[PDB]
Amino acid sequence: FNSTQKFIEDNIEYITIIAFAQYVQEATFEEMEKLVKDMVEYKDRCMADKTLPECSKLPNNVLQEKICAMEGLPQKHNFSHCCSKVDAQRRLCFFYNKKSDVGFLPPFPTLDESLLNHFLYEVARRNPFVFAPTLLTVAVHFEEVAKSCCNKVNCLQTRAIPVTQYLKAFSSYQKHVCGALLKFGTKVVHFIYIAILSQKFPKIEFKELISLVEDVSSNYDGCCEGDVVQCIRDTSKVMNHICSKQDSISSKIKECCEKKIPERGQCIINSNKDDRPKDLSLREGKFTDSENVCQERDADPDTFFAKFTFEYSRRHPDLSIPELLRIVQIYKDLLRNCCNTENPPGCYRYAEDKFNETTEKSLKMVQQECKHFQNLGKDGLKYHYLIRLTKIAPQLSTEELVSLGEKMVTAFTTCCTLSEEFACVDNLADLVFGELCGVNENRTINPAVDHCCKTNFAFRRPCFESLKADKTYVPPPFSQDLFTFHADMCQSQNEELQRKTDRFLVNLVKLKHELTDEELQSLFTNFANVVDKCCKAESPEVCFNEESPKIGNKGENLYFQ
Ligand SMILES: *[C@@H]1O[C@H](CO)[C@@H](O[C@@H]2O[C@H](CO)[C@@H](O[C@@H]3O[C@H](CO)[C@@H](O)[C@H](O)[C@@H]3O)[C@H](O)[C@H]2NC(C)=O)[C@H](O)[C@H]1NC(C)=O
Ligand SMILES: *[C@@H]1O[C@H](CO)[C@@H](O[C@@H]2O[C@H](CO)[C@@H](O)[C@H](O)[C@H]2NC(C)=O)[C@H](O)[C@H]1NC(C)=O
Ligand SMILES: [Cl-]
Ligand SMILES: [Cl-]
Repeated sequence: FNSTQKFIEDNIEYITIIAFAQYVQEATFEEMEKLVKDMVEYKDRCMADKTLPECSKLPNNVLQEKICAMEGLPQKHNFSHCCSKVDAQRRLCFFYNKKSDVGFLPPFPTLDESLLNHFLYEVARRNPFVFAPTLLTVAVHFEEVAKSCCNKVNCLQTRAIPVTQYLKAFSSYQKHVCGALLKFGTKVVHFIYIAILSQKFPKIEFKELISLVEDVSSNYDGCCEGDVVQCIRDTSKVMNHICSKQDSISSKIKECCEKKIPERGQCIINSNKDDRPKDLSLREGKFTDSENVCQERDADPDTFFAKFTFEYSRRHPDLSIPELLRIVQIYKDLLRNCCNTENPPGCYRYAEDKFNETTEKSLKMVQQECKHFQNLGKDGLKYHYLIRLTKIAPQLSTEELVSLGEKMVTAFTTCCTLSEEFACVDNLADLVFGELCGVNENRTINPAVDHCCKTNFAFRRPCFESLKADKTYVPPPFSQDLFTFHADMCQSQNEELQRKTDRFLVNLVKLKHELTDEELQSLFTNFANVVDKCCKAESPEVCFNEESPKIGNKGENLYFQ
């Protein structure tokens, strides 16, 4: 508690900036400095004589009251609805005020302890759900990278790509878990963390595991709401707990546990899975071999299924978290049928065959996907996913479809060569569909997608992969200029030329949504061939208009279907 209390008081400036910038993404840096002043005053007035009326209140309620008391702010950035509520309803309104879609903001500025203040402000408002320990550790990595630049501005933009990659990996997992908490409730977060921690810390004992999962679950309730102070406290408490029982949890965290807040926690999260105990059997037979499974379930169902997840997950370090959860659900459903029959021990005896069956099906699928990646390359496989994604979710904006497609192919670029490609691919690919379904909102894309988002956490990815083209789709008009090529397209440009190509393909699939995937891929390759040839020509402009495939159908020139 007391080291954590010191850390919070010493970093109150950074923490205040994170909270306000995440909650009110439109607020300016000058307004951040206003709230920093008022929060530093609050800190001092509490240290000097704690016994005050305002010192008793929770730090998120205090922060939100002072945001709500700023002259004109609620109405200026459209959050007066939240200030007109109080307490839990206000806190909930502020959580709902966050926008994952940060297109409305400009590009990220070029920096040349105000540097950290500015970095934190600019990162936090663009990543409104990322937890504070992650963000404060990202900034410490930015200070080191900044300082290793003696064109020192362009030195900083390069070299920050690994820092940015560290941020997005963490926030992608945090958003997936928070999204799951909103849509499915705390029970599912518990089962996610039973699987994760059991897999990562296989020598841990069940009772200590369940204790640790309760701590992590409470950490997520605070962090997902956006309560930065509580998130720092609850995260420290998780890491204190792990480091105090270190030799009974993991032999891989020695160096981590010697570090300070908040690097300690990030090291632990990043650490490798601990090795399986020598004496750990290949299978725990009591879930299938015993004749008393149904009564053990009936004595305490949630604890019984938690124990199953623990015992299965620590023995299967090569399954993804979604695959473990699918296995839990299959075991649960098998016992729901079996335990009301005349001979329950009979049908549940071979549950491991159902488990092996689904695992084999999933592994085959990933093998096939990685073979397509090897055959086609990154871009080739990206175009296949852009077509499929646009077919099933054509109501999404083209920018979002392109982002989702880029994230989907990066799962394969990261995972396919590695040992244990199956776990890596399936874990990363699950995050992509998580992004699709929303963090702090229930999104309305189309009925079939909405059904996959909301019905079942563990079976979400395979639900989506079984969807056919959205036959409900009525496209808006598209202007001809979306499909025209300009002379600027003919140079060795950055990956904003790749984003232009991706946008073209997505818009094309929207326009021509009734064509087959093969016909769309053929039409797209026709356009690419024409750009390859016309970019070698003198005057590419005229070449494109006299060699491009027709997309319209005569008497229809500015606006297509
Ligand atoms: C379900 O699938 C699993 C694996 O996907 C099957 O596990 C295999 O079971 C056999 C015998 O039960 C294991 O044999 C052992 O192999 C090790 C090799 O290091 C050897 O040292 C031991 O003495 C022993 O012979 C085998 O390891 C294991 N396979 C794997 C990959 O772990 C299991 O048979 C399937 N269960 C059902 C009910 O279908
Ligand atoms: C988004 O969907 C979730 C999932 O149904 C909603 O959560 C439910 O909220 C009601 C009361 O409003 C509770 O009775 C349920 O227990 C909640 N379910 C779960 C699983 O937590 C949530 O209200 C929706 N949010 C919005 C803004 O529409
Ligand atoms: Cl975020
Ligand atoms: Cl920590």
